Amino acid sequence: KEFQVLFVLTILTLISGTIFYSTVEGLRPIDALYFSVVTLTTVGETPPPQTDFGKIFTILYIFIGIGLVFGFIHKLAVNVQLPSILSNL
Amino acid sequence: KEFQVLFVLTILTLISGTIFYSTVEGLRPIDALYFSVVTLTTVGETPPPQTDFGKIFTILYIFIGIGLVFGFIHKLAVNVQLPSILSNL
Amino acid sequence: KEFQVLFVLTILTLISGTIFYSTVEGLRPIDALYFSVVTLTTVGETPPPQTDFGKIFTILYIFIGIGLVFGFIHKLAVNVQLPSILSNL
Amino acid sequence: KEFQVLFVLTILTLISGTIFYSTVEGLRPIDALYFSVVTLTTVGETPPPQTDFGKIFTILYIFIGIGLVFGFIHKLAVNVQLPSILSNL
Amino acid sequence: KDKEFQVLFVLTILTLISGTIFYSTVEGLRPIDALYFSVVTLTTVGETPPPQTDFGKIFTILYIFIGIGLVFGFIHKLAVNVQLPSILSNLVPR
Amino acid sequence: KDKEFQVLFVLTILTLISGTIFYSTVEGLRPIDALYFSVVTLTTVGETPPPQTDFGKIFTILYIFIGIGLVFGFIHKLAVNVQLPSILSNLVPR
Amino acid sequence: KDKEFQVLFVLTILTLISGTIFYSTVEGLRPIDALYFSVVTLTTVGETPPPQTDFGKIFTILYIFIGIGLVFGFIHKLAVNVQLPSILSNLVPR
Amino acid sequence: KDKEFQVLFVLTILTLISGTIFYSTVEGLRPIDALYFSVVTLTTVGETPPPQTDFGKIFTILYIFIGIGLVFGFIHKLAVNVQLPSILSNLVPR
Repeated sequence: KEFQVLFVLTILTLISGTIFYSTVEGLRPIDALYFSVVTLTTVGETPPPQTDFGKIFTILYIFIGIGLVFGFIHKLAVNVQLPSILSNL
Repeated sequence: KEFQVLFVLTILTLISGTIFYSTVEGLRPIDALYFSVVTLTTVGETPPPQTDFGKIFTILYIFIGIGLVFGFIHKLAVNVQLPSILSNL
Repeated sequence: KEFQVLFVLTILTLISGTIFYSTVEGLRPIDALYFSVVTLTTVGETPPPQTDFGKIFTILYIFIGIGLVFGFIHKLAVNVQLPSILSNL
Repeated sequence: KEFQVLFVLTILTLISGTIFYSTVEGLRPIDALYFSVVTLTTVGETPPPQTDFGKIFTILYIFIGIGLVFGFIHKLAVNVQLPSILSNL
Repeated sequence: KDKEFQVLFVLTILTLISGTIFYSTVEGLRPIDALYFSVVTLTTVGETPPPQTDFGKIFTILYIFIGIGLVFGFIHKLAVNVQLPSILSNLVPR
Repeated sequence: KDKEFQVLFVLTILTLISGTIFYSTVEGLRPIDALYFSVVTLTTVGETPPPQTDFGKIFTILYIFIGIGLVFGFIHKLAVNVQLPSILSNLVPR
Repeated sequence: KDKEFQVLFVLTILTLISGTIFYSTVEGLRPIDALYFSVVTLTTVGETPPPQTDFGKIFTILYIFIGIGLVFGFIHKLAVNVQLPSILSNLVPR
Repeated sequence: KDKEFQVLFVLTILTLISGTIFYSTVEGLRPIDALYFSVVTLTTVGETPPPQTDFGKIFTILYIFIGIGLVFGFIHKLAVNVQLPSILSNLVPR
């Protein structure tokens, strides 16, 4: 249930960026999904937003979304991917 | 009070970068606010500073500011956004 | 054995990206190895993938791979590089 | 002594990148210092290395250096910058 | 954060109040001694004799499992969120 | 997560069952008292006399080292994964 | 870091000194026994009888809640910041 | 990691051996009882009487402060690095 909710809370957040950048920044959804994924995960290998609105949202989106996104990657890591290898080794 | 202070310490830090880059690098404040936000959060999807002074400051600003910035995102996450969803689920 | 496995799990993951980007994105292996290394570590100082397939994979690769990659850097840090300096100081 | 050593271990590491990129990549030291600082801290707002040698080193440098660099920012944060504000509030 | 120290505090008092009612009725302790038996049992000090009735024995087992984690939770929150900061302010030069 | 609380729970019962069989046979305790001696020894309360036989003494040393970590593991998982959330839901206004 | 081990150390001594004064006056213990009762009560060992006066009982409850967290804080800082490094240096080949 | 469990293990045995020598000489305990007094005092169980000599009392105070942190360090490393993985492998279907 914890991995379920972190997973849902993440998808929704990603869905929200995707709708946002693909409307406001004019990205195709796949590129907007990617800009959301690499921004929240802090990879950051894209150019920055071009509209001021996309800039203000990216700031709010990063503060709100990073903690949830990293929360999932953490619970994903230690509660789903690890045991698999760990019991197996 | 802890979420208050981390929040203030953050705003001030952001305000300090914003004043800095919008003066020294010639950015408009909104872009300077963004360069500060994506640099401290380690997203990093902008070009680097262009002046040597902006470069020296970005190094000091990253060391000083990252720990405070990530401190807020953490307390924000676990003490304000989580309970909301957690009590609700 | 823990530092061994985290090390192997990492190499394999890196090997998987390297095969991927050097085939799908057309990178030479050394550049594909680098795109995998700087993406999983969240440095992110390259352009983004150019194919949609490379984009979808980079999203999955980041979620799966970041937790393992940061796990290794952590165990590397505290169990191999630290003691060396710490016993020595 | 702990904040001293983490501080020294960091400077040395930065000094090592700076010598490296300013020789191998042809950067002026100030830009090489910056590429080292934003790469180890995972900001990553520069282009990637241009030589294959600079690429291989950046991979090794990131694995070795990130754990030490983040160790300092952490001890800096919680043992030097925090108390200052915390005792004061 | 304080609401947290408040509830842990209340949850503790209640638990202690429960033991006190229990041992002072079932074991025949005076409340002050029953309060003490609850406090030194949950905190794991344990410098009293054990319960004498089988009912007091069964309850002490359940009481220890349920109560130890709450009790030690309060001592910890007490420690870091009320005594520490106070120590910190008390050590400031003025 | 629950499977975790299940196993810690089982591992604990078994351990307690082992002590109970042990002290009630070797020390001559009635099972209820042997269950209690195991519970207050592993939880470190310790409000009983010590074992009387040398065999009960050797076993209590090994039993404490092996069992304390499991027992305290269950009290912790119990605490944060079963009592806490319940406390949290119980404090929701409806 | 050391200043931290210094203060935790002082805070502890003071606390112990307080109990010692207390039990040796109110309970009629000789100071050495009162020092011991404070040390084994705060550390949760608890291999003494309980207090005999109601005043000693009330104080032991408050003393345990206030003192356990500090005492266990010192044992922890002692452990990782003074005994460990020493263990580490002691295990270096020369 | 194992070297860590090895040393914690050795450090513990030595400490126990020290108490055992001590109480069996100074307190007049037989070694098996002195081993037990050391084990239940460091682990904070504490289901024995206290020391009878003032020297045994002073040593038990120092012994508790120095030893508790090491002893609890071993029980923890024992727990997560030797018993847990074993539990984990033991619960694998084959």
